[PDB]
Formats: sequence, C-alpha cells, structure tokens
Amino acid sequence: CYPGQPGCGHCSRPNYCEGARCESGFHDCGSDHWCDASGDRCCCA
Repeated sequence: CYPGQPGCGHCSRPNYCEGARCESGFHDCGSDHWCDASGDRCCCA
C-alpha cells in the first residue's frame, strides 16, 4: 500500500519493518501497513 492510502498506515509492535521477509515468528502484514520507505512491507507478530 501507499504511504497515506485509505486503509493503510504506519505499522506498530508487535509489528515491525521488513523489506525482505518476516522472521520465523511474525507474519507479513504489509497489506495495510507500509514502512518509511515506499517499498518495505510492515510485518506483524
């Protein structure tokens, strides 16, 4: 999602930034969550 889209926003713990892939303990939630850099997907534990 884009930085400011209707539904998306800055992720937060247990959500974090993940420009590659979430660790074996979190889940990719970049759907409605983006990172400071327009390209990184925010993960959620």
